[PDB]
Amino acid sequence: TTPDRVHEVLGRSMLVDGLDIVLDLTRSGGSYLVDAITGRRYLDMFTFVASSALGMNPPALVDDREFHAELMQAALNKPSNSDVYSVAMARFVETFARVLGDPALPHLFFVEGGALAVENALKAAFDWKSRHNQAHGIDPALGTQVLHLRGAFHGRSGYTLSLTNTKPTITARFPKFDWPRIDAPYMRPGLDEPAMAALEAEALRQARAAFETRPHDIACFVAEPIQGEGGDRHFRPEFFAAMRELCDEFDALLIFDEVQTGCGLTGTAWAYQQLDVAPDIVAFGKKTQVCGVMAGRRVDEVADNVFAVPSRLNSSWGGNLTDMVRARRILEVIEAEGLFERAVQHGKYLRARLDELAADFPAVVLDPRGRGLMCAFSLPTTADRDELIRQLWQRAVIVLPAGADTVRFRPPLTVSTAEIDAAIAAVRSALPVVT
Amino acid sequence: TTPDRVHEVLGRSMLVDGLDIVLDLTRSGGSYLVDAITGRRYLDMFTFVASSALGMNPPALVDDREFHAELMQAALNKPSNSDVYSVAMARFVETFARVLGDPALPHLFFVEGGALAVENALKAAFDWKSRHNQAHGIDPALGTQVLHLRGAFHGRSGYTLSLTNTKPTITARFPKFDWPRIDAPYMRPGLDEPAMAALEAEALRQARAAFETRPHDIACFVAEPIQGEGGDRHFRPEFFAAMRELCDEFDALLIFDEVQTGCGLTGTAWAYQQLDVAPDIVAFGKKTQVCGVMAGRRVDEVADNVFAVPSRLNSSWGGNLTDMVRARRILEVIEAEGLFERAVQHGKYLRARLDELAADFPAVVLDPRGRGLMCAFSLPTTADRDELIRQLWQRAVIVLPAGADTVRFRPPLTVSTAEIDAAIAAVRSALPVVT
Ligand SMILES: *Cc1c(COP(=O)(O)O)cnc(C)c1O
Ligand SMILES: *Cc1c(COP(=O)(O)O)cnc(C)c1O
Repeated sequence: TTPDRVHEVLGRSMLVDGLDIVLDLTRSGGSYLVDAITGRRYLDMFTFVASSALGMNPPALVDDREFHAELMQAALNKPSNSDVYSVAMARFVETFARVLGDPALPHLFFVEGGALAVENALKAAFDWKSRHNQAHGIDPALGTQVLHLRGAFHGRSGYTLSLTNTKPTITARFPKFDWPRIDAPYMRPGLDEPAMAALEAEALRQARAAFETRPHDIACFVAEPIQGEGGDRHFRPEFFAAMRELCDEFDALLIFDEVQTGCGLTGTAWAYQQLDVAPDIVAFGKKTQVCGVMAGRRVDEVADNVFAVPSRLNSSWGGNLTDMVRARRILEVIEAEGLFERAVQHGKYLRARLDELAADFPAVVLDPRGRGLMCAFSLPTTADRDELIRQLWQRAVIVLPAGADTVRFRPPLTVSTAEIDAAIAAVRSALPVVT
Repeated sequence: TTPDRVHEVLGRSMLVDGLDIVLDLTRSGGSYLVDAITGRRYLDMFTFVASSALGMNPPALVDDREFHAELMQAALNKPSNSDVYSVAMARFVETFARVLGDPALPHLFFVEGGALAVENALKAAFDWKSRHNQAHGIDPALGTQVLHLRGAFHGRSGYTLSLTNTKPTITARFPKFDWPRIDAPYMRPGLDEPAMAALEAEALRQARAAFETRPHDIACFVAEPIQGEGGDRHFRPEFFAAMRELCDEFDALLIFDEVQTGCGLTGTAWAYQQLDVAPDIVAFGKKTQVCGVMAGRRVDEVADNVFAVPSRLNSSWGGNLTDMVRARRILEVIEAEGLFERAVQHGKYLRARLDELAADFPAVVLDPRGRGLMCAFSLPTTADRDELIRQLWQRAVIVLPAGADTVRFRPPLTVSTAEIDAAIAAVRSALPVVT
């Protein structure tokens, strides 16, 4: 099978709606994807839907002969880490705890897939609430509902389909639980402090109303600290702090879905660290390669919780050992090279350029925004947005759409300022064409 | 981190309830796991919960220098196969279709994880039923329920938690849909043809009753062709053939969950091929490394089904590329070495030995059964069963429990008759001790 036959071969078995290239696995490197058909290089602001921290074939992994041996060792087989432990696994878990750990959240659980990471956070919360109810004389059949936001994306699995509400295509015709959903009071341009406070107070009102009309039945509140797929919607720290207080008042856990924001993209290990809100459970994935949850805070108040009792949470594999070994090495690079700090500084650079774009194209480049390297801007209509992405593609720059009118940037943590300049130059070239 | 410190390090972050060994990734081979602490060798009848087809470090993979290069290439990174295609991916898909494909089921979809494979089969069915309803003047809000069996195990995710019913520990305190569940008419010892027919007719009655009391609302019937976790319960081909007819009468899809039975364990690619029943959708995983579904038959009658319309099914990664590359090579070994046929012959050998065990220990070794290499027997009580497993462990043989009183054998497809003899000898030694 040859690069030029890839789309034909796949097309016999599956819907083939992806990018028009064939990935060269060997010649791709850093912030560049190589099309194996033409040899053309593509500037990567997409990073496998934000799942690549270092970009392709990072030198620290490719040149490391000892790591090669460890990776091969892991890659040849696929143990069930659920019941069979290894040195390779233990090294990963200890470096995860060191680099990404929170002392308040000591319980770690790993699984393949971001939606299932979120599901395990939910299951922890369902169990916690039922048992907390039981211990205080409340019916243990209560504690089965999930408070969540409009415009949320938490995945495409049985429980997360009841939470995700972006494109109808994702959720239509699939059975859902009737769980309480509230307005998302995200920052928008031309809203001052009092205006934002009023917006938040209304979501808070709706949240409080949900807790009071469904007594002892809401197990948790789940949120993205910054909504990704819904359109890079950012929230003030004040909103989540108010939600944190309200969750505690009604004995509900706070879960942050950091599958997209996590592992250094915003400039810290986790976006929540910048919002000064302490969650009870964090779900992670994408850049971490292996997915899962970190849990603690109020979780430990229920002694027979899901992390203390055998066989409550499980999967056959307990995550992919190859992913663990690769992630261990990635985390070591992040720590050794100070990549979180690099994300803060280069994020400030990218944001500044998007502000300049807004100044030069004020009716077209709307609402430039970001935290660290997680940046975006919007266009007047979805047609403009879709056209801009096509024009960037022709110029060999890969970016992703979000929501109705957003273009999002997801560069690797190792992106250089020259590479950011190249992406901005491509946007400047394309804009007169779309107008 | 040293082998003797593995359990200590992991114990700081997670519940450590697995096997008492530390896996030596390099020295393990074939039907033997090596404990890195002692160097003791363990006879493997467990195969990472039936997910390993060839056992550890098979020579055809370890000695193949070209494959090493391909595997390393895939292992260094983790592309989103959902939107970025590669030669490595296309080679996998084409060899999967060749070795495991069914001409009636041309639609292939891949995902990480067995439960999510089953969930995607369900989602295909929900969409199919709603749209089939709509096209025949029936309310498209109908078609949201799943007919399933008692003692079923389909996973631990949002939708499969509503199906799985083995140990209460797996499902307790998690929100479920109220879906119709019927008795499982599995073969048991000392039941003749008429007795079995009577048992099946009763399950059939219950199935028919479910279809009639929930009109147009049952999207599919899902089953394991042989129930694994529930206790290796086998069904006559007559039962599923009757279910096949009944599904067609009420316009519902038939889904086989072949995550445990699949990829050659029973002697054919899929267990369903031996039962002479044609499903509409098959979910697969474990031995396949990448998980997913094959779909066709009645699925294609709805033109805008989930395999024809973009973005209805998805995950970020679209399965693990390292898993695909390893699976491609495994499938090539299976095909080149005739491993399906090897499973039939060695399965007959194993079964014969378990019959001899039943003859020598008639009050203790109960209900010897199996299809190909998927074999089991039961003990009088769960205490006897648990003790037998402890006694086998002391003798360095790894087997798994199932249900209340079953011991299951899950050898690799490459198991030799001498290795089967060794496992049987260990059982013979242990039995007088348990009695
Ligand atoms: C994409 C993502 C998920 C789902 O992860 P998958 O691996 O595709 O299942 C969940 N939450 C957020 C915020 C995500 O970005
Ligand atoms: C174990 C298994 C699954 C679940 O697979 P996971 O990878 O653990 O999610 C589903 N169905 C059957 C029959 C299984 O054996």
